Amino acid sequence: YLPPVPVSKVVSTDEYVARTNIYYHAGTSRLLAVGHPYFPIKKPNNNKILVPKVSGLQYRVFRIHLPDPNKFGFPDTSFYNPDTQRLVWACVGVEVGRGQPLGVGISGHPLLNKLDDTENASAYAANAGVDNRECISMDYKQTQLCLIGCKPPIGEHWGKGSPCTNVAVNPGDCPPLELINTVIQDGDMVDTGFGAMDFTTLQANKSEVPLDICTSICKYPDYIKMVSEPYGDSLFFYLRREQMFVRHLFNRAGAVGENVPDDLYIKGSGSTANLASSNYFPTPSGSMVTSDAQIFNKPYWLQRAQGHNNGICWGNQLFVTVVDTTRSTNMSLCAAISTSETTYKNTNFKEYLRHGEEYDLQFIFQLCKITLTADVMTYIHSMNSTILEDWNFGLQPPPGGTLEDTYRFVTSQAIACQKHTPPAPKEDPLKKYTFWEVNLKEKFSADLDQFPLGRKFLLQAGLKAKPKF
Amino acid sequence: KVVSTDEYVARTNIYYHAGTSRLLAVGHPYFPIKKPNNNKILVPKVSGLQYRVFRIHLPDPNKFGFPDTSFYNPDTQRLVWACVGVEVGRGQPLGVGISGHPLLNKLDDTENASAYAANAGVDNRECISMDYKQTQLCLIGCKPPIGEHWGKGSPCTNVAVNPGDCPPLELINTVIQDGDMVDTGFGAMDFTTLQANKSEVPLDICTSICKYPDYIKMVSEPYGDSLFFYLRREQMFVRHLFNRAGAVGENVPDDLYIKGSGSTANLASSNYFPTPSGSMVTSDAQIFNKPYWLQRAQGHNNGICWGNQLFVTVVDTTRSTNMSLCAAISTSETTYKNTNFKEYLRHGEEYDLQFIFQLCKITLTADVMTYIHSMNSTILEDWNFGLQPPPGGTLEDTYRFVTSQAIACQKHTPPAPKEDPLKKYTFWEVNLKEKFSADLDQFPLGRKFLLQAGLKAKPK
Amino acid sequence: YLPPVPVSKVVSTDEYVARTNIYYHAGTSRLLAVGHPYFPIKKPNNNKILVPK
Repeated sequence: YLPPVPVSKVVSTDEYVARTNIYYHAGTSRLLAVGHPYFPIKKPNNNKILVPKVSGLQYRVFRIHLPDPNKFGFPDTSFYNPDTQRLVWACVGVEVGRGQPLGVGISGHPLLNKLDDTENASAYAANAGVDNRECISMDYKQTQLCLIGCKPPIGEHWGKGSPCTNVAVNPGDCPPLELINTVIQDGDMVDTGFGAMDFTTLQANKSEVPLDICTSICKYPDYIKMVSEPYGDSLFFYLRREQMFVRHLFNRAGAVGENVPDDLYIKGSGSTANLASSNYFPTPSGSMVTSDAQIFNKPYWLQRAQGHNNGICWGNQLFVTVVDTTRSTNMSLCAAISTSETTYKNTNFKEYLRHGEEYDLQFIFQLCKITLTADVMTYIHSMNSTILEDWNFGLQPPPGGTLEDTYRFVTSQAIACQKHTPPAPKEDPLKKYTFWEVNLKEKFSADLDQFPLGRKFLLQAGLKAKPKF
Repeated sequence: KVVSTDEYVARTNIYYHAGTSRLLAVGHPYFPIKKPNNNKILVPKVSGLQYRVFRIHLPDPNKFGFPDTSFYNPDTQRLVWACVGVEVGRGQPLGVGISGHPLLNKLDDTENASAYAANAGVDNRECISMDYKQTQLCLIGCKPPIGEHWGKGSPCTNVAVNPGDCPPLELINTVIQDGDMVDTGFGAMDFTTLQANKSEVPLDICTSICKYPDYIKMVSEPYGDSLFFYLRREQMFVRHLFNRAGAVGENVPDDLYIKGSGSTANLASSNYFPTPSGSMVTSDAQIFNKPYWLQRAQGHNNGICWGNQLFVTVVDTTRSTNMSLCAAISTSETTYKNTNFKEYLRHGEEYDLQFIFQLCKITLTADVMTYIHSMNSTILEDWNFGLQPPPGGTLEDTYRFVTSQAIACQKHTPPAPKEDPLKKYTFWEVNLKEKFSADLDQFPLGRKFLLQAGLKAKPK
Repeated sequence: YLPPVPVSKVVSTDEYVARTNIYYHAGTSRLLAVGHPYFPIKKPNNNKILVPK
């Protein structure tokens, strides 16, 4: 059993693609965002947000549009036929600026299910009352990551599905679990070390974790399935560093789901008449932060990636996703409602919390062309045909079929006839999925020398750009 | 006089690969679920602390005949895989579990006391949890893993043994399986056997025998095929210092010391146990999920593999975190009460494997027909040139039975589908057979090697 | 669009500059400073600083 030949066995893009002599760059001025860490702000009666909830622990999603090269002429355009061929951008090198002085922020919760210290106890604990929840906080696991590719990052999380039907679920049963892939959206939350899942559905208490994550589903990237892709065009590249260690050890307090079989221990008495809660959970503790482990503010250079794409960005479209813990510092300020009285009082001062956010992007690019034959056309048409649309061969145009001449009938609409609304803006299927946006379309330049970053590109390849006089 | 495999070995030029789907895995930290009256388990306790062991199931290469069969005689030789290469998927962000016991024998701290302790209530057991030795490992080779661990020795009849005496002492050396007990270094053994108390330890570690490799004897295989490879890494030390409280085994000679009185008359705990501290973690500490390689190994085996069959094992602390649920049997009431919340747990688990391989071809001489036959004959069992021409032509049909006069009534004989001898040993199993295929162009990884190869990538 | 040619070049200094054979050095003797960390010192009635912070 071979069994047959045709596969067709996806190939290295670098086969048919050709690299040009020309490079460009453009970059944003910069980006900044302000928001409150813990919850968003809205008018109490209204649903309209007064202030957006923002914190470092929110993921960042950057979508970047490029103008069509093939709209864009050249100083000398003769070197190719624009008819028989196309032009496509390629991404050689990338940078992430981050400017904040580095420092750690933090979160907590006013009410948290807890028993007491498990580390050292002179005597057995007390009786469980109602609601012993306390106000305690902790630091999240320190982390850095970066993500690059033309297809959105694929997330995964734990989640609840439908139990197979034999036993009718009664209230209080253990809901079965499901592993679920999904697209990644902005504002979503890093793991705290509690794992990607839905607290909202799976945690009823709503008090089991600090605020920020209670609402949403923390998610985490699966390199496997992602990297698994046949085209690899999800992500062609990435880096990561993170670390954690223990600090404290506590107990849940609540109704016991199940008791250990006795045979695993021996009956107590008196103080030991009853068994304390079995539960335990750690308190994650971030560590010493260093300037070194910083992965940013340093250039990157790509040639070969695990995927067959080499820096190809189809559809003038490009994705970057990055998350940092290091700048999480939260400044806190105070306003005085009364400036007169000279006796200090806790009454006079309201408190507010805001968090700074600092990004920048600068992207190298390379220029490339594509010859057309059928095998060509075929091969693409297999991969993603939508791509074709924005290109023009030729169209197909329709060997794939034609519209039957929509009915246009002259009516004031006051005639007894139906509505008609002139159609078709939508170019993005993913418009369902919101996230942070930037447009570059205008910013390109053809001379590296003028930019801080680029000259390194030169330096890496040397080669005086020819400023002689 | 064992020799390298590759003495006789005859290579191919040719390679295939497979990689799993992945690993779907989960389950409860502490103990498995079953109907209370019953022994029938609802749901497994699942832990990292359960030893992590997986094993290989593959087609005979000789099964596939070739577009070009030409190059060899199937008969005058055999045709035998080698492993070229290996990779594990390991995907979870890394995590912390942690534990201890709700009852514990302890007296108290050592370090800090302003005064000697008070009197001992009986059954003073307490609830504390701990961390662990911080560790990963990976284990690579074809013969069964076997852990060696303590035992209670054999009391000979010389000393008449007295109620409560010391069990004599042993190291036990015994086959490894999946889902077995990591140590924190509390001794490689079963207290459940070897500790009366049953109040001494983390529940989980109450269960069963801590186990740890024997390189040395696995080092000591004649062929070194249990594994030809592994890696081993960890970090830890102690956190705190705490006294047990229990009836005296034995006491200290006075000459070693001086005498107190009153308060000071009375014995300070000789029961002394530390409280460990497992450390911080880092990305860089990750050993996982990276191109994994050999050529030469300590053993004669190089990729020398049998039954189309191999054993795989690895362990990691790093991800040990679970997560629980707060189950509100009533959502109705809007005012808070601890009442309403049951709690459940499982530990979700994940992996994958992608591995590169070669085949090799083997002609036949006595050495061949013997040295391994010598070494082990089980493969030529699997081959047909083990011979055995038999006798035995004839018998008699007699029919029919149903006639109700009675000729002896008959045959029992499925009897021996049984082939895995060690089959009663029970542990994880992975059949791979038909996942193989040619080109790493298609296969997400070892084209890593193919670039590590290089070689021109071939046209279209 | 096509990008126009309305620009200069701003150039590496090493273009027009010329390096010589000669070198020199000088350095301070040393610097010394003393002060109070937490606040500056001044005469209570005056605004004139008694000690620099």
